[PDB]
Amino acid sequence: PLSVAVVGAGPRGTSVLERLCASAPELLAPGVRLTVHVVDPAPPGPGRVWRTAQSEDLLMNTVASQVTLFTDESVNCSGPILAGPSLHEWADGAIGPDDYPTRALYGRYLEWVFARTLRHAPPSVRVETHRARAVRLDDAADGRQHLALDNGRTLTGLSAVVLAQGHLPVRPSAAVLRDTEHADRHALRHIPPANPADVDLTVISPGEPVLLRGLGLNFFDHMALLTTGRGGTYVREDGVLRYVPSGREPRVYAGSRRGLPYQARGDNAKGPYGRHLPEVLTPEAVSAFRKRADSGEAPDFLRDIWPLVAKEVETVYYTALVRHPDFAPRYLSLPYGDPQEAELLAEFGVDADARWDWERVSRPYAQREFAHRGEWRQWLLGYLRADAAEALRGNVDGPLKAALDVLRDLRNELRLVVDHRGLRGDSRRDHLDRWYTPLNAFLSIGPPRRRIEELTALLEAGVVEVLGPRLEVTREDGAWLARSPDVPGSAVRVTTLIEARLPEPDLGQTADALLAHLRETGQCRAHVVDGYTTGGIDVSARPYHLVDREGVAHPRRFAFGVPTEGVHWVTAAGARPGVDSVTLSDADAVARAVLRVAGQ
Ligand SMILES: Cc1cc2nc3c(=O)[nH]c(=O)nc-3n(C[C@H](O)[C@H](O)[C@H](O)COP(=O)(O)OP(=O)(O)OC[C@H]3O[C@@H](n4cnc5c(N)ncnc54)[C@H](O)[C@@H]3O)c2cc1C
Ligand SMILES: NC(=O)c1ccc[n+]([C@@H]2O[C@H](COP(=O)([O-])OP(=O)(O)OC[C@H]3O[C@@H](n4cnc5c(N)ncnc54)[C@H](OP(=O)(O)O)[C@@H]3O)[C@@H](O)[C@H]2O)c1
Ligand SMILES: N[C@@H](CC(=O)O)C(=O)O
Ligand SMILES: N[C@@H](CC(=O)O)C(=O)O
Ligand SMILES: O=C(O)CC[N+](=O)[O-]
Repeated sequence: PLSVAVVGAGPRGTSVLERLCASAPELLAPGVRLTVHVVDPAPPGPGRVWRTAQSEDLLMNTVASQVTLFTDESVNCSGPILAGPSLHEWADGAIGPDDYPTRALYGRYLEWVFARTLRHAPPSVRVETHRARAVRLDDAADGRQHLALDNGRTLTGLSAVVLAQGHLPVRPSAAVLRDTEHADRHALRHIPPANPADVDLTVISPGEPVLLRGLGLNFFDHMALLTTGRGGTYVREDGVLRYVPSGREPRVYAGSRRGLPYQARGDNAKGPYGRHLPEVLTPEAVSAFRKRADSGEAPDFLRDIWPLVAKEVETVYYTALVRHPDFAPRYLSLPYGDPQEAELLAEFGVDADARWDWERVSRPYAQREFAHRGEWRQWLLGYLRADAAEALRGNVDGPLKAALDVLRDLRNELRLVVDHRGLRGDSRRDHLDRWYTPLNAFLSIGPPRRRIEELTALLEAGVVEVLGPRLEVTREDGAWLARSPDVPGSAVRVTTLIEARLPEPDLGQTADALLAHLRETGQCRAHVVDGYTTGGIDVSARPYHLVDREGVAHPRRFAFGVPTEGVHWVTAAGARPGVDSVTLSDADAVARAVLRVAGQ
């Protein structure tokens, strides 16, 4: 009887299984039975990231109304549209549409979507689940696939295998190994990169000096786990938050290279489905870029794409600032950086001090010097208060946060420009991966406003200190020494060093046994763009056949999501409703390819 396997039962594997069930009546012949084997060491639907047994202190970064695992009539795919509830609709008044759910609540939605998919399965499809890791994949003698699980079971005779493996562990860097050894010699705690939900922070004591190395979304999780996760609470008075200490908190120090907590997301005013529709990086502009990459002269990100992104953002900022119907048609007719930009702005009442400045938004401390810790702290509090107040105006009427939310909305169009070798390799390396991607995350993949208002109260209470720009950490007898070379008096000896970031996708350093096996035996390879090696596993165009060391696309193997980062840009994002989600149309295309390779 026919069999297939899905490796990974997080959102992407669950979505493949829902799309398999949707198309199986059209693409399997009458009377044919298909067994789908679903393999995850975590209960299926939520997988490891969204498991319901995690701490309720940890939040999503997406509003509840924009979280779904179901296709909708906007989605351009070949399988049938099967409407279901968003997290907000399913949650039955437990959460507001513009509020941020707990990660455990998304888990409970995902466990229910999985149980519902088994209830709605057509009679041609039997699902079998396996609480296990897959550790080897091989060709059988007839060309069907063998999948070996770490519980000693082997699945044989498979017509197809889908790898939906998401956020995988990585072997520690040389720096992470030196710091782990230093912790062993001096009885310290070193916590390497990980989902904050997976780390044991109960080993940190009250009053202990702790460095969070990182100021991004992992930082905001550890900030919550070491405060409200230890009996801390907040109270609001005259608009303004105050932190109420439990006495169990450590002394929290934090820093990074840029030295700033990530920007607050503007409060959502676009509803469940609202997206900035591009007027500079248009589908017409994107088609022309894809035509040049196709004919072998790929665009340069900095020369050719960045000026369109910059114009897109600046136009939205100025349009929200000027609020006159005639302004934007006149501004959009001007080329990016033309001298008439400045003169048109002056004519609509915009002074030189309200003008966009990419250098200031990137490093807003760089005009000034800091004489001691105290001057850094007062500057930083002023900066975070202004950030929270811009975010309260929302992502439609607030000019700054409307403009930075363009960067979140444009990801669809940037993916179509840069994915599948749409850039030259040297531009991919030096412009996208080393400059745009980290700036973009700082500006547009930051926390809810509430997290910036909490951090500000923690800074006022002295429970958190941010050390300052260009964080330096050195190993000493009995501690690490952390300082900012831009903030005199910032030096502090800590006894816990937390690397507050996730492992990035890296096939070359993977700690997954299955991909290490495929890499050693020449059955997968790193995606390469003109001599630049990315961290991504190489796949064909949709429906994403796995490509072997010699460049051969496998007919029975497909890989989908985070492990393809390099082929694809910003894979670490769920489906949104009403916007022709590529995550949903990719799941549908992968499911239909699996059913066609089985259904011969
Ligand atoms: C901490 C964190 C917070 C996030 N917050 C948000 C957010 O707020 N909003 C948002 O849109 N996105 C968020 N994301 C992005 C995330 O990438 C997606 O939401 C989504 O989880 C990706 O789904 P996936 O199935 O590709 O990967 P994952 O959710 O990582 O699921 C992969 C699954 O595959 C399993 N697996 C891997 N290897 C094997 C193997 N060899 N055998 C068997 N099973 C295997 C794992 O156990 C895991 O269950 C977040 C990610 C993380 C890590
Ligand atoms: N709340 C949530 O839902 C949540 C929680 C956690 C994770 N996530 C998901 O996971 C993704 C990654 O989160 P993240 O916190 O890893 O990344 P992130 O949000 O981009 O923050 C990474 C931080 O680490 C610093 N940094 C990065 N690489 C470093 C390195 N090699 N050495 C030292 N410092 C380094 C960066 O600051 P500099 O930039 O100056 O170095 C930055 O402060 C998010 O984008 C999101 O998709 C979401
Ligand atoms: N339209 C086909 C595949 C394709 O040719 O794109 C499908 O039915 O899935
Ligand atoms: N995944 C996209 C939206 C979509 O599903 O196309 C995002 O980055 O938020
Ligand atoms: O420069 C920016 O990014 C914002 C414009 N401003 O003057 O606030």
